[PDB]
Amino acid sequence: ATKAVCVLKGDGPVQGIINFEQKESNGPVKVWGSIKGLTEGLHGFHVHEFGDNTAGSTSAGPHFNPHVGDLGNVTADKDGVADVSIEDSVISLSGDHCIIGRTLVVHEKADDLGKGGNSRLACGVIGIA
Amino acid sequence: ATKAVCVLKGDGPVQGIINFEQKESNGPVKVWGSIKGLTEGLHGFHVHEFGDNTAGSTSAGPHFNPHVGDLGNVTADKDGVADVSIEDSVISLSGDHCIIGRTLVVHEKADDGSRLACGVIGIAQ
Repeated sequence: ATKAVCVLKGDGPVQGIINFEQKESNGPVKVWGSIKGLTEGLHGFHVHEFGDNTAGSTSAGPHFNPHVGDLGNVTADKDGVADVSIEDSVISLSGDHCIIGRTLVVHEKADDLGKGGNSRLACGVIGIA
Repeated sequence: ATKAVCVLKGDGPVQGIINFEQKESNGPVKVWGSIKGLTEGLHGFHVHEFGDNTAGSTSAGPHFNPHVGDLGNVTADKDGVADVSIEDSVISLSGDHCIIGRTLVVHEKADDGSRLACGVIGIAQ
């Protein structure tokens, strides 16, 4: 049973802790936790290719994609709090789609997931728990 | 798989960026960079087991050791800056001794105490 964690931090007040759990390699990964500092509403949620935070989230590179790193959206409540509880079957804590050592980021805007009719607030490197 | 980077940050003034490169699987890992904010002298330099920074360096766990994570000491000069240039053949960016996703920490006292700064080691390439 592999487990991962990510502390999200930015220049603003955005911050959170995200947990990852995968009990079977090639099984689904459960991701859960909370993020604070958000404007209420839908915020894009992505794993980026590089665990490079030398320039904050700016150095994280592209959406991870061996998108595979597309985890959808999170939703902030009126205290700007977002409870995250996701189960993703595309990402992984091992092998080919492993996300350990990569960057997690919550985006300013919602991710319309390509179905829209046509700044990165915080980030952290995904580490072993 | 072949390069890693780690931003070291703590509560105090210690901060740095550290690089890792391994172009051959299971080959020696080259580690280099600088750290500033240190008292002049010898400071312990280790990889700790968890990439868990939920409590700063406090949640980082024990020295990584399935020590494998011991990288020796860095040495701060009179301006409190330590230039690092190390070659370690025990750590790796893959396999059993993979340090990617784990925590790098520089310690208060020398390694013949309090963790001054830490960071999660991430993929740079």
